[PDB]
Amino acid sequence: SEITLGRYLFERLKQVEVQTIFGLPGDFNLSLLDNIYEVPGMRWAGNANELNAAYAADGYARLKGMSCIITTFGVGELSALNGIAGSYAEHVGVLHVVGVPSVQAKQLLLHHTLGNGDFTVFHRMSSNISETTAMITDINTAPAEIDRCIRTTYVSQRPVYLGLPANLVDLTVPASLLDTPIDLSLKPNDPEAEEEVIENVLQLIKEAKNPVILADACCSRHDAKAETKKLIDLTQFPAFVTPMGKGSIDEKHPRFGGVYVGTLSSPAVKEAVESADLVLSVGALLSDFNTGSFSYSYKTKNIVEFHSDYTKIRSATFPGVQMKFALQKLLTKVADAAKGYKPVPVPSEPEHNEAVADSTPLKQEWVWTQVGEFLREGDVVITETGTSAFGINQTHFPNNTYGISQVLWGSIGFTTGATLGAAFAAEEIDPKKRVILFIGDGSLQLTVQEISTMIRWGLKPYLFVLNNDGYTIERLIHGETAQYNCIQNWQHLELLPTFGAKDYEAVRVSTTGEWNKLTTDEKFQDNTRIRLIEVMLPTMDAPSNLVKQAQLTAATNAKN
Amino acid sequence: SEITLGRYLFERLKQVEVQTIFGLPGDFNLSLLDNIYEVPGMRWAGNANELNAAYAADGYARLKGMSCIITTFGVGELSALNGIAGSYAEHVGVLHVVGVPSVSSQALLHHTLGNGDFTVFHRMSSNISETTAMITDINTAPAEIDRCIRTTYVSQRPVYLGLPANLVDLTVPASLLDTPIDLSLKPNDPEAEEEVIENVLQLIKEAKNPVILADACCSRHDAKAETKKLIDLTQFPAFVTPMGKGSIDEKHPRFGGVYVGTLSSPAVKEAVESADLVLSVGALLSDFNTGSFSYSYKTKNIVEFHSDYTKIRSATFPGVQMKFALQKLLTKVADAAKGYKPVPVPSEPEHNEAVADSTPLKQEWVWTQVGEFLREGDVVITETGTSAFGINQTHFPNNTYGISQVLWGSIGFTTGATLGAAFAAEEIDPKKRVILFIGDGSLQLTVQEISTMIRWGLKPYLFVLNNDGYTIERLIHGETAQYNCIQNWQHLELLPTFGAKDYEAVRVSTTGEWNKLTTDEKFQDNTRIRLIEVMLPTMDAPSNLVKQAQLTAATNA
Ligand SMILES: Cc1ncc(C[n+]2csc(CCOP(=O)(O)OP(=O)(O)O)c2C)c(N)n1
Ligand SMILES: Cc1ncc(C[n+]2csc(CCOP(=O)(O)OP(=O)(O)O)c2C)c(N)n1
Ligand SMILES: [Mg+2]
Ligand SMILES: [Mg+2]
Repeated sequence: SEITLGRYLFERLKQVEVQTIFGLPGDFNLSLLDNIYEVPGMRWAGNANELNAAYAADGYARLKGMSCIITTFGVGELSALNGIAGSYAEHVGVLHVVGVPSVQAKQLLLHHTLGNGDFTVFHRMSSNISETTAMITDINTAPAEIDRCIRTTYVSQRPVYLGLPANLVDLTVPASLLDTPIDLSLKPNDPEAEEEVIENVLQLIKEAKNPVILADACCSRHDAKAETKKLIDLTQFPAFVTPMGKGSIDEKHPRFGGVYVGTLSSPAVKEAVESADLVLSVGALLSDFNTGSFSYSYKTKNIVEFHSDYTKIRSATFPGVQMKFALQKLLTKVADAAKGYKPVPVPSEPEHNEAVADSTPLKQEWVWTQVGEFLREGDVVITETGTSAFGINQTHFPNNTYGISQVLWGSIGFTTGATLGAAFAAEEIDPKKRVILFIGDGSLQLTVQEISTMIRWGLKPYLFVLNNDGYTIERLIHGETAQYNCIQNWQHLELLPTFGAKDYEAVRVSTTGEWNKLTTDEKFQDNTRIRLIEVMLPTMDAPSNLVKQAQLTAATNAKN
Repeated sequence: SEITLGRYLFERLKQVEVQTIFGLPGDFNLSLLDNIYEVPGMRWAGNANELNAAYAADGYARLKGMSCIITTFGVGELSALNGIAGSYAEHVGVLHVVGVPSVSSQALLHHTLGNGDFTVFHRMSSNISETTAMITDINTAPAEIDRCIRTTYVSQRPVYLGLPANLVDLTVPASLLDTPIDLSLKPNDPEAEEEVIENVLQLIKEAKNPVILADACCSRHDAKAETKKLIDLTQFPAFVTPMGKGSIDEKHPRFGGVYVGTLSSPAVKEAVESADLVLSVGALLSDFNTGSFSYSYKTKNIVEFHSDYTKIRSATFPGVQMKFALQKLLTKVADAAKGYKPVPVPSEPEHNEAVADSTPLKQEWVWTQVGEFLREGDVVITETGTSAFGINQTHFPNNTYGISQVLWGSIGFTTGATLGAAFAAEEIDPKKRVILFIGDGSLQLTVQEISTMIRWGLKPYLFVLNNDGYTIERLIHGETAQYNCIQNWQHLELLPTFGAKDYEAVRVSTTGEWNKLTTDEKFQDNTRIRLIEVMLPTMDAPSNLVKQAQLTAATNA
């Protein structure tokens, strides 16, 4: 009893909960894609381009655990690379399958049209932004090679490149291979290295007078949210998230003290974290840097970083000591270690805006607080590079909120595709889960067509478009009135019906009363159709600590 | 007297006729961009994404001879890579300038892979560049900039120039701008050239059925007049590849149409495949396979004039340059071809038989009818899909500039190329029309670049072929597969949705409707941007594609 290697791919992807496939068809993947329609519960998104496809795969992988995008040799694969790179940078498990010319390599050479002298060139380009690669050449090893690529994607949480020649996808393999699951479990830690790490961490905890816990980008990605909650529970140490970590600590926890954004933190959060004599960083990735926007660092060097891959203690690096296992062992002994601790109180924010007149023009500082009233448990909140990403750091999340904000890679446009991916993933998880996008008017332009694919599948995101007449975040750094910071004015309300939407809402809000009227309405709160909310904001308006920091950078002689 | 390195770049660009700069701003290019406004006459396109900006730079370079796209470190530059690779594949001179971190911050996490390797993106682009520079020394920088510009224009392939943010604000003597960049070619080694010429002349002497074939680099490397003289003096049949269409002015009695290898017409296929010598001008590749056709010749007796070298049968003559070598050949070639006896060459109908105005539009009808609309000086842009194949049957007036990316074949390219070509055209002559045929499927990939056309008040004709999906793909495999289907868009609403105030958007479904629009005197003048949505059956295509589809249906039975 045999199945094609093509069918085998998708049956595997199904076993690991990948149901939606991203990409575009082309010369070398059409017979491959035919298998999707024969695998119960698999679908093909039908993306509007390959870059967006990759962004969407990234968004889907963030919620579901991994994802698969399929492109074609040359034109499709090169179009996806920025998506793939951002997934690599932010540790998101994206399987990138590339249909290539059939396997004296006459067919590859006739089809290979770059006119360089090398048909491996695209593979070699992808290698730079891939955990591993594979180019399948042999039917007899192909099943194992695909299993390895899927396992690696999942376990390492980084992109994997899989080249599938057209002629191999049609060859058959025994169906019975599917009856043995892909091993998705992490390799155990080294008992001796782990034990050393744990002993040192316990000793540092015993010795600290003002320890804090800092959840970062990989806390949730590597399945350590529970472990982290437990760490806060057993220690009672003040707990904070970085902007990439937001949602990884349920924010109603009594010990949750807010988001640490460096010099952009509230004064109290800044003092709370920067006064710490020990930092336990869980899922660390965002570890210390500089940007023309914000200066993230000024703490102690007494840090313990549980990275997914290794652990760092002050200066020492214990390679191969993995976060989740290392945390679990630490939990068996951490209550004792922290037994000597008197609970320093945590920073708090005002929970609501002050009441103002309904006529009041919308401003960002007000908006970001007010979003807190609309959010609910189970929401997915996506924020684009630009003022949105900075603004969301002040917003109060309910319990069980999944944040997506691409703080490290910072590719504007990402979020329209990420919204698509997340919405597919969220519908598979719970049809009641809402996906809420905040995207700038500038960023929207780069990837706007992926709205079309949301309509195509009857997906129901809230698309809050922030209309401030261009690239405000860039205006604040340089060229406040430069033509390169301006954009063509689009009719945002007309986007949905221009892409064929029949069942949608498109509304513009310019005031506090308008915002409230829309967002407190019970019908709007139900995820019943796709909606675009156009939010009219002043061009130089931005979250306050950002504005203050912009005035700082501009005053100082410190530079690049 | 001193100017910034940034200002120097843009002044050097102005001297080589680059007036519009493509790209998107970002973290390490903002101070660079400031310089644009300091240089009289230069402008920043303001593109809607970096992929489209690369597609636009490519269209711009095709018309003006070279272009410049500027992107930001990591996120900008990697978005543009498919645009660059296409310009590499088809020999288009695109300068990709990337604003990078200063050479003393590196010495950031935002937009890097997390490894501290700040060279990974430059190394990625080196694979699809003629050459690269990463500038680190203010003292050598003007020379490195000139080198990159020269190699871009001379080699007609992309060049990658990395510019650290600290370097752009540093100063260089303005006096350097007073000596031009040298863009000239050295003459050929006379020995090698004499050898190529005598060998080609013998081949002509001995050939019974020789043909001329002009490909893309005939135009790119400025061999059009030499190629015309070749046809005049020899009276040999003369064809173009799809990539080279427009390279031979089609009103020449010896022009026999377009050779598309296995997808050529019966008559063209036979005229080329029975040749006992092919004189190829500007071949990109004389051998390649597409998802749609096979391209090759029957004879081993192939002469290839390339920009960089010459090939005769299996022998290569490195450094024997097309233009100089063709000029030398023409002095002797009438004598070599003295015996040749002409004959009619193949042709396609110039006109359609009159039919009823209610006649629904079909592809075969439309591609011939386009010939009635075109005029001398037009730029005619066709997307990968049915359009690229149908245009091959359209008669081009003299001096028609075709853009059709048949070799790289990346759908979506033409939306950007149309922007780039429309800027370049406006710089050449505001009255030169830019005419695009793009499928509904390809439009989706790069649609937002319509916004940038509107922004600059550019006035292209955008013919959108609505056949409800990916028809070329349907004909190959998966006729009714969901992956060949697309979300249906309201094309007539694209222009106003992207902020167009002065535009037309019209839908044509019949022969009569087509004719009322295109014969309208006012329509024929490029007074405003236009979208024309052309309604076509789902499985309709030019008859070569239809024939191929029935061929593999009656077969595989
Ligand atoms: C692909 C890509 N191109 C360019 C940039 C540089 N960039 C960062 S923010 C930004 C402007 C964002 O504008 P908008 O979405 O309108 O945000 P806001 O006005 O709310 O700041 C740009 C161009 C980038 N990060 N990624
Ligand atoms: C960037 C890219 N992605 C995918 C492909 C594969 N491809 C070739 S033609 C085609 C369909 C084009 O459809 P459309 O523009 O509507 O043209 P039609 O054939 O219907 O006239 C596709 C998906 C490609 N060539 N380039
Ligand atoms: Mg904006
Ligand atoms: Mg189509």
